[PDB]
Amino acid sequence: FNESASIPTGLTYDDVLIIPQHSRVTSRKEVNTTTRLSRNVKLSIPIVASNMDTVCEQRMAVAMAREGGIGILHRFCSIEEQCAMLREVKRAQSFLIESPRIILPHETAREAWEGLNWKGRVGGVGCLLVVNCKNERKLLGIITRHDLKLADESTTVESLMTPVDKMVVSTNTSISLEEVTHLMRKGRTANVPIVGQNGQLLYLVTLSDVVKLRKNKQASLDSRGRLLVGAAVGVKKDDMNRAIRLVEAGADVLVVDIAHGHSDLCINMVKRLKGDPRTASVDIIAGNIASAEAAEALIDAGADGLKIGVGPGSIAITRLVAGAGVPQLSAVLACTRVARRRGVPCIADGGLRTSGDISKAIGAGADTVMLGNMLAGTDEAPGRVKVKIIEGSVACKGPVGPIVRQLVGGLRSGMSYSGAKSIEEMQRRTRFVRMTGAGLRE
Amino acid sequence: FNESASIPTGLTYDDVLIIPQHSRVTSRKEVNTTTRLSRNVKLSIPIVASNMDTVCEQRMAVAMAREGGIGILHRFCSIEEQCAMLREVKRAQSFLIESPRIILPHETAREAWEGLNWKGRVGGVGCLLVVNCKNERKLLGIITRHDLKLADESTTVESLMTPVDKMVVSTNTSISLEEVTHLMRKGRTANVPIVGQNGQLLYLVTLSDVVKLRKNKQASLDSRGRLLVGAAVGVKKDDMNRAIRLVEAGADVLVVDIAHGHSDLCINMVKRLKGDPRTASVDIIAGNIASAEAAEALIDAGADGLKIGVGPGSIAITRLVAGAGVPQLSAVLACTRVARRRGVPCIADGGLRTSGDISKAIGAGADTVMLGNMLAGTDEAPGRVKVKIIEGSVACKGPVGPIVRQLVGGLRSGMSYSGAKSIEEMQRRTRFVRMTGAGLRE
Amino acid sequence: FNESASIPTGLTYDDVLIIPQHSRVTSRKEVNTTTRLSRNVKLSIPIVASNMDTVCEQRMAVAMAREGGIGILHRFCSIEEQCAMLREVKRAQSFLIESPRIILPHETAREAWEGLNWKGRVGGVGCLLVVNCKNERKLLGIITRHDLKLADESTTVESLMTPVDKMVVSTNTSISLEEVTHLMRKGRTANVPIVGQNGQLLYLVTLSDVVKLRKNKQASLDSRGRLLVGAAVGVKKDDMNRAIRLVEAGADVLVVDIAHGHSDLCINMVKRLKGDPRTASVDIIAGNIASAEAAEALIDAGADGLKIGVGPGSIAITRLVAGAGVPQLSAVLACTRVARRRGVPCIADGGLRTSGDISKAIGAGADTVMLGNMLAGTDEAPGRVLVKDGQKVKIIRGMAEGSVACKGPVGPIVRQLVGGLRSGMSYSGAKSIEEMQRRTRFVRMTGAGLRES
Amino acid sequence: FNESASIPTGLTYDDVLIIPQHSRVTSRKEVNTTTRLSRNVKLSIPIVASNMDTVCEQRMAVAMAREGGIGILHRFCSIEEQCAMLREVKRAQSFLIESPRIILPHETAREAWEGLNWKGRVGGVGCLLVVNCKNERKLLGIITRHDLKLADESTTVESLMTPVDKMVVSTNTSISLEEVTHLMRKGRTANVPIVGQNGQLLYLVTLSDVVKLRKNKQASLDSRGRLLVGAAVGVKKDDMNRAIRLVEAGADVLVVDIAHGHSDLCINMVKRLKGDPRTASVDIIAGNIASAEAAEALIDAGADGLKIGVGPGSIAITRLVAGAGVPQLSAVLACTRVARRRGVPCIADGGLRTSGDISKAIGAGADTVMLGNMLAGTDEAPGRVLVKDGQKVKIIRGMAEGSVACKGPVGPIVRQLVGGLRSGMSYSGAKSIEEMQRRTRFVRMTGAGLRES
Repeated sequence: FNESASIPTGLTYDDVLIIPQHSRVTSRKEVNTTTRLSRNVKLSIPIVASNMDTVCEQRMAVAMAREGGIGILHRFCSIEEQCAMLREVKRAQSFLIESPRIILPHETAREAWEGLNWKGRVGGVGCLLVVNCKNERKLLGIITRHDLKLADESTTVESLMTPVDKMVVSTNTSISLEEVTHLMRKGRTANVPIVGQNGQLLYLVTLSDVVKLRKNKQASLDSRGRLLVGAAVGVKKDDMNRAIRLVEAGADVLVVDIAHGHSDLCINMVKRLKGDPRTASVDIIAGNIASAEAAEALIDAGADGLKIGVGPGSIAITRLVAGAGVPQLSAVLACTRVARRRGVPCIADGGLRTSGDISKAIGAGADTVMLGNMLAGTDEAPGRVKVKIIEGSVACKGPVGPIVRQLVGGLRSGMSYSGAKSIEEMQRRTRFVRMTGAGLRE
Repeated sequence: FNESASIPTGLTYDDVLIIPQHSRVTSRKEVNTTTRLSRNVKLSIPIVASNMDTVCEQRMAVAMAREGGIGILHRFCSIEEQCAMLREVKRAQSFLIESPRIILPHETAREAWEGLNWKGRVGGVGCLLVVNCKNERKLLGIITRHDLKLADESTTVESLMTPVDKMVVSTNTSISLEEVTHLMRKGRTANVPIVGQNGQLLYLVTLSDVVKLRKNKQASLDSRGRLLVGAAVGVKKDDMNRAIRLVEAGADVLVVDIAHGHSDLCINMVKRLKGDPRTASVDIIAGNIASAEAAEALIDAGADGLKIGVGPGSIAITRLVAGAGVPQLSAVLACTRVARRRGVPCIADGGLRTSGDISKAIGAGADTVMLGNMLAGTDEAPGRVKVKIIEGSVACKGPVGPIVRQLVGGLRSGMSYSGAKSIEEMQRRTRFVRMTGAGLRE
Repeated sequence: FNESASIPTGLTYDDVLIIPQHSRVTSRKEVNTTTRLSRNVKLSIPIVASNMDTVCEQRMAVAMAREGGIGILHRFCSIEEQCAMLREVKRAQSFLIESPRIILPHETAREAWEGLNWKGRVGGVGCLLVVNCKNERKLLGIITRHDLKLADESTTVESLMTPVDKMVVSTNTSISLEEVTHLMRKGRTANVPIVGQNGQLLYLVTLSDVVKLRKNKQASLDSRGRLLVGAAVGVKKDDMNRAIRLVEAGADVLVVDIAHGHSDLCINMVKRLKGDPRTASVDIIAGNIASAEAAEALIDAGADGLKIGVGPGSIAITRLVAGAGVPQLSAVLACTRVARRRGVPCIADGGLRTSGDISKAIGAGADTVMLGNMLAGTDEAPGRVLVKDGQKVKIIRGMAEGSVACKGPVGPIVRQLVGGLRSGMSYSGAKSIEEMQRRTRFVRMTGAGLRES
Repeated sequence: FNESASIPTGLTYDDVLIIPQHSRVTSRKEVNTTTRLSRNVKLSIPIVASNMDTVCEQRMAVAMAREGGIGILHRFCSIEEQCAMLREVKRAQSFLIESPRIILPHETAREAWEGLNWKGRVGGVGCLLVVNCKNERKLLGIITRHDLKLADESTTVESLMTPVDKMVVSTNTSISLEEVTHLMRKGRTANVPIVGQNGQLLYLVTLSDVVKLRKNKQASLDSRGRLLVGAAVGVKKDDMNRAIRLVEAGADVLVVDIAHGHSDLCINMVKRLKGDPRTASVDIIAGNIASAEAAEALIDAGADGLKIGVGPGSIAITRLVAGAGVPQLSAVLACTRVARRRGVPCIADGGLRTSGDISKAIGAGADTVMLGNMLAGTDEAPGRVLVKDGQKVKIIRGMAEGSVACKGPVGPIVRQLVGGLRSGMSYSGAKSIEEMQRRTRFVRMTGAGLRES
């Protein structure tokens, strides 16, 4: 039986462990996790939310950008709708509020407390702006939840409100975040409305937003201050149309995502996207591939990022229907040896379950990971809501935020076992060891 | 422990995956799946229905021939009965209908609707031929289901019927399919009865059959236009008698099927079958074998097709009772290296569960696959009927048709991962990679 | 402990069986099941589709009236929604199809299979009328699934169609069912389009609709030949609005439906509706009640039918939350004694689980039964069909959300229940619904005797 | 077999339903539920927190009196423990906070988030008063969670605080709720500290406490504005000690609580307490009973309320160990006939599982119901909360140990039960608790009829 032993043994994440190396690290938080998503796109955490229609739309995209990562919006929708999602991601970081909740001076405390829990936002609005007329919108005062805790249901909103003269107002529609933070701190207030010279209520700035924006400090932003976001396209005819309309809406990178990335359809597409001037303005990521040969071919075809993995995913029907694939650790080992030498970063899409699995991916040479099942069912994932249902039905996992922080925590910890202080070090310094059948079960 | 490491490691389908290779394919349907069942028997799809008494009798045999494959009728029955099955398979493609459902002009609409759902065919008959007398059978008219939807239960069939003069009739018992299709199209009708010069109702041709015959266009046919079909025989004394009576009935190939194909009983039999002139008119397939040595021996013994697999089947009691066998991927790898060089095609009988498993078999060198559990319980498999019971009891799987189409779809897709555009390419171009324990469980 | 000995014992359907009596019935369908829903509404079968939002909307009320009973549209919905529902019902016996599936001469046989199987109706359409322009709409021909069975996907429609000169046509937008039946026979065709003096496509009449209206000969109809359907209101100031518009929508009866009908709220609602001309034109059914006294009270208020049952509803939660009710069989025995002496029909609402339960309800005095649980989850019941684990279910979003198991179509179910009931009448020696009411005799079971069934 | 035919049949809550009667009620909250716990104690809602060690201690008795009923502190504890509990209850309506969370000018914003979220109370505190020394305690300012939202962890408190000259202050340690309400309005602040003539921090009053006392307008109060709470004793020589100290602790009623109250032990206990001035100053509730005779016996002994139920308690094991009891509904029907003819209220203790059960109990004659099982495992019930398998439970160590399933907060539960009961009153045609008692009519169910609910 000769032919039956030429066949190499491929390894997946669960086949190996990170051998512990000497660590000079002397600080729980001194490891740096900055990486590169593609050739000209750095990320502060190396986590990418997957372009699966059960994972990443606007909410997911915004959340991960803010945690310092990024999501790639799926393509299983219209072109218009995909850019609809995209255009919303770019507005997400605005601390200005058009159309804030208004109220008239002669309504009662019962109505004030009605409008404070309007079905518009979760938790309600934090205040109401007291205006003279719902079409004029001249600022007369402000009313918070506090101002109503001691008044009768049928009491004049005009009496409880803080009057506009006693308010901190601003007439500068292009006001900084630094300056509005100053006005909030200087006036011991949490609401700075923005008024025209006339007196009109143009915008509202509230301290919730100012706090949430000073918080997410590792956030991955573009040049114009908006949140980074990627979009996924196919290889068909109408897919070049989709790719133009997506860079219009504001895509920062485009990901071409076919099942078999080592194809002519993909190579041709990458060459196309990097060729036309309407789309070469953003980095072009290609996948999925699993061989070293595939890697050279796609970098050659002009690609700025590779996505690694032909069939290892939570929904890799590929191996049951086609019987194709590569165990994902080998696929990363083989594909990063090529793409590293050509300065091309790689996403390790597929097959990740633990944070420890993420250290394994990075140490095998990956620059980022694409997360699948691990994010489906989180608040910001799509699907009605304890369980979430989009067809599909996954249990609720909570907010994406603290799930990715513990995830980065694990990698940070995994890096320390490799004695690495940076993502590049993690890639170069990690040495693996295989386990057997009985080896995983402990 | 020296002797305990000379022993080679054998691989089964679930041990390996198809590594993805560059695919120049630029069309979802451009891969060709034609193959060869034996030396002088081509098939359009490489799927063979197994000679198990729970899988392939006349219904199964006809279905798979029509999908462009073939079944091999089992031998666990009489000789007469086996050719009974066979003689029926060869009549299956006739678009002529002897003894069509007749009715007399003076019966009522209630009786007309009775005879339309006679317990003879599923869904009923599509029409009734109105004749003057049940022994004479002179054509007076035709009555469809439509003609009765507006008539009272006790109404004259003679009034509702379309009269024979207003019908499209033909007097040509040897009429083409092309010509009868023309008469149906030219007369906007779906029934063309065939009458003697006298006036008698000899045959009926109906559009259901004409449609179903223009549909199954990849159908595997013999020279005389009948559907291909194979038969299985043993190696005993009465088995040579069975083999003569089977080529009489119309067998296109004979399969000798012993548990241990690498025997003298089999070699002797193959030599016998290829020797006698009553049986050398059809190709002779031999099995089952699992070693390269076995392959040479049986081609030498005059065989035109090899069946690969000593004990990997869904009911391979072989390994528990005798402890013999070979992991089926190695068995195919080793046995096709020999039989390819001698232009002899191989069936990869045993152990297939997914379509992906089928790509694996083809890529390991097989020319066709023999399907077992995957077809038991389909409509056209034997056994009363939700579950089917023949003793045995399997759940109902539906119609064989759409199960084999998705199956060929998977192989077609599996081929694309190998970068193959034809069965030969799939065999030559596929390169495998092994998975470990943890490697299959993702 | 005497205070506890003067509490009477109420009985429910599982406490009794019908004592068999001498049956002079031979022909198992010389048994009449017609009855009255209210004073001025007769039904062919005594089944009613309960006004629950998991049971009766457009499609259930249609099915139920075609089978010979009636459905009561629920009110857990806006007024506009309840009247829209009622309006769909009131036009489902029309055999004139407005705007039927068109197609133009130069499209392909591929473009035609696409048009025929598109789910315009549940299943699809059976022909496409061939016009020259989707606006002018002059009729040139007709194409049916059969014209396509022998052409490549690339063949034009003009190629395979039957031209208009060889179809049967009419210009009488007011054509009688007879008349069109006639043209379909005489011309041996299944489609008669109705065209304008010009030649434009105005309407299409298909054989299938003609064959429906010729079948369901038991269908519950109003004077204009439309399906009977009721609608439900409550007892708030706005339910008067709701009623008014439901009548203008064409409701045939209103059912005032509160969980405690023996109340001034309920009475005053019934008196309102009777005293307004915009609603007094239709029968007023009031409930729910469960004493003789309540019956007498709502009949005095004006009610044209009573709905019986405080408590026994399947997904009724009255018993647990409030601890109030009356076992249903006792309830029906008490109220209908009152209601028969004044000519007011009763609906026995709640707790029915088998046709034998329906037998017991009618035997105990009732004219009609309301079925919620037994009908929910059918084809024609509301809620979307979704597959899980090789089994089908229905999901009904927004309620008074949950998943009931798919029961198939309601027509066969309703026809067994009527058969079951006809069978039970034969045990009572009853050739009519009224006979069932007067003749039935009950015997009580202990818990043991229930296990024996 | 005659000896077995003269045994009467007692009924329990599942044997009956309330027969609906004519309801003249329109406004679903023109239904009064106030009632009497004993001769000289009225409650707004007829619910009582049973004196079981898995149900009523400090936090349950507070919640129950704020909701408008009362809790009975259990005695499975030392005397000191029972009086400590009662004392915590008697001071939970005080809006003066003694020793509130301090902090000194030179600490960090990190040192302040630490102080605000520390679980002084369940949730934390809302401000930290800024004093210069943890001993002298002169007030300099106030810091709230909002003052911190825009400063690095390393910023001083003096930096972000509001200085005392810009706060609203008072020096009246006797300030009225009105007065402080007034300063909170007029100064648009949520905190009014009370300081000394010097400037030391004496007390702090927060808006939240002011908003509580302005809400719970139904709270059960004593003459000094404190929550009503009862406490339980037994019938041993030392229970006299226990009672004496429980009264000096401020108990509002005592509940003598043995499993067989129709006994000289029980009677003699009731007579004792009435004849000692150190305890006769509060109402004496005696139980448990279950016959008319026992009622008459304890009323004669002096009892100001009776507790009904020998047996039906959830974790009562009387029936199995002793084989004694009376079905609860029969028990209540028997005793309250006696008790109404003498002006003594009754508590129906034991066996309640739904609001409809509460409806049946009041309808059968009772003035108040005791709930053990239904309240155990709530937020305010005793026992520690621990998580297992994605579900929360409570563990109550040392008993009369086990794990009950977390039910949430008791206020919503108590408010449904009252709603449920109000609903049941509407079936009885009852606009008051007494009306419920006089008007309710029962009907019996067989086992079958119970399944139908």
